[PDB]
Amino acid sequence: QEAEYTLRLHHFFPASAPVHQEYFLPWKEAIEKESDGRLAVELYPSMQLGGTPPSLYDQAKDGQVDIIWTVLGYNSGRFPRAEVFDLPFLPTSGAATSQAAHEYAMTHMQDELEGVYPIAVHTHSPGALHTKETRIEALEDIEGLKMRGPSRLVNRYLAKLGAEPIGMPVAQALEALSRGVLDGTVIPFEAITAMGLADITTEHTIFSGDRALYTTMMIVAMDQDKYDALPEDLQPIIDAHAGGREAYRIGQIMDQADHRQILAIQSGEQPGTITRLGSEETARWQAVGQEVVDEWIAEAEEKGLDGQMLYDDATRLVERYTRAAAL
Ligand SMILES: [Mg+2]
Repeated sequence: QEAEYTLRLHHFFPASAPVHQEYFLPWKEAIEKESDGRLAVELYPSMQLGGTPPSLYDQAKDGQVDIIWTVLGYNSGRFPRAEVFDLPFLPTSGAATSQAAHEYAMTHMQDELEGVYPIAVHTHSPGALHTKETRIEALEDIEGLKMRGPSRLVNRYLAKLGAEPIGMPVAQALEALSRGVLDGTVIPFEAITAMGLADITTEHTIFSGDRALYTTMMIVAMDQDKYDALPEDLQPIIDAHAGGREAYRIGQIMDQADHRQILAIQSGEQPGTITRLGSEETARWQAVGQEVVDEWIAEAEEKGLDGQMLYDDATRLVERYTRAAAL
């Protein structure tokens, strides 16, 4: 059939992005086929419909476009309950942490996400430590390093570890590293390569055990008004391709992409070194992490949020979905 509704999906990443190739393309297919063509989905990567990434959330909410994919934290401070997912050593895999974020958001973020229909609230694959020169084999080795963290809480963690955290827009990264304003940065492996950093930051440190350094919360968000305008027999087609199992899948795609990057470095296909810290060393980093958690909880309480309850629920959910997947 001819399209009754055309859903324009807008995001910042290139069409070659794993999520675009492996999630949005099949999402588009399923929506179109299951609606018998009544729903068309048009994909616009690389900000091809205009603006910059901090404007995406409002582009969907305001109905300029129908669906967006974005980082909540691009509007820093806008989603204060979501920030719990930025804490050090909270996440496990992108897949399981994603499923946990979705459920957390459905429980706690109904007002924070008012006006969007959440196709998937998820996280990216957990990040790692990337430096030009310093092989980080112990906590002591990060002391004094100029490191760009990708969130407030990761920068706070960096400062507790004794690094000097430096805030700047993401586009300034490659160049601040090359200019020597920065020693390194904290981001996933897929982001290192896509940013043109794979030959600049050739030392990479990851950790032992069933928790990883950090992630942040992302969303595939539809204008609630557009969802509400769809007929009763088409809304369920969207519902069938929305929710926590979609979030899991997005996270898993991002996990697979980061794993391929690690394999490439380990094989020699890409240059550099991957250092994994042992268990006991990793515990020292987690102990510092716990200080950031405790500070976040206190600050949240001071502002009227039940921070302890939220942290406890985020961590409960991460454990739930990690265990379910391991089985
Ligand atoms: Mg709206």
